Amino acid sequence: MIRLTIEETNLLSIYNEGGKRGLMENINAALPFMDEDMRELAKRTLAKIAPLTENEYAELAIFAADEVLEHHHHHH
Repeated sequence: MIRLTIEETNLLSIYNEGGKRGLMENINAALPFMDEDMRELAKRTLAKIAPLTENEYAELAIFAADEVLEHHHHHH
């Protein structure tokens, strides 16, 4: 298990679907629809999961996106 930051894992939380494969296909298809800062962050974080499989990304399973919820609270 690798250690990702809050910025990295929260961006993955936006497109997390179908393991890390569908996550990469979600991010790369929505790159022109994404923010510039989000896109430059995306290429760094996807390079972390590039040496990983669906198994290793399921161990991560978005761990670091709960810390930013206290800042605004999106009603869910």
